[PDB]
Amino acid sequence: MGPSLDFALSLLRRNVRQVQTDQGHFTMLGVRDRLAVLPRHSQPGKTIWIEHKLVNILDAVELVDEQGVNLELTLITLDTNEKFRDITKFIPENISTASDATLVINTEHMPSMFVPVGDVVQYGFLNLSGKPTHRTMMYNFPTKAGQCGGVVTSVGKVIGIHIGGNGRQGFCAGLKRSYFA
Ligand SMILES: */C(=C/C(=O)OCC)[C@H](C[C@@H]1CCNC1=O)NC(=O)[C@@H](CC(=O)[C@@H](N)C(C)C)Cc1ccc(F)cc1
Repeated sequence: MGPSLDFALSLLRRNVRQVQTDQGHFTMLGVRDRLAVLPRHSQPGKTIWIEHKLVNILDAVELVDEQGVNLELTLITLDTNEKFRDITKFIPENISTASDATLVINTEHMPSMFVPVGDVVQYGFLNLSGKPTHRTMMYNFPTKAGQCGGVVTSVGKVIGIHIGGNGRQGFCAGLKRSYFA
């Protein structure tokens, strides 16, 4: 096995989970300890369904920038025994671009799905069905419903969470390491 494939599969096995909220199916990224991240629009309630079981959410922090503008991420703290393998060191200190990224999706409807979205570029501002949103990046791939939460990855780096699309292009909320400090 090559190393790119080994890293994505390991991500699926240890960190990228199938979840459902009352808003539908999403891909969740577990980052470290009991800390995971979802797209804010998933609106996790007091419990969330993770793979095969209902898991209690102890805390949910919706991330905004300094202008109070939406970043489209929610940090959730889970009531579980598991500590996620810590992948914080694979998350850049600042929102970074990449070449030939792969989007890793894991949902009940789209299990263990690899989507070659190509180069990921700085985009910045995105208007999400009436909600202004900062710190996004963009890939010219026609992503679809059911793919939100998907993890944007390239050469052993975890750089974003899939949040939206327009039929031609897709957009992620950029990851930075300090969110998970
Ligand atoms: C992922 C979430 C989803 O499936 O919604 C139903 C649960 C999608 C992915 C989009 C859909 C089409 N292509 C994609 O990659 N995210 C959304 O649908 C997102 C809104 C958009 O993408 C808009 N372009 C819209 C016109 C389809 C959801 C969203 C709504 C409101 C917000 F404040 C933030 C996000």
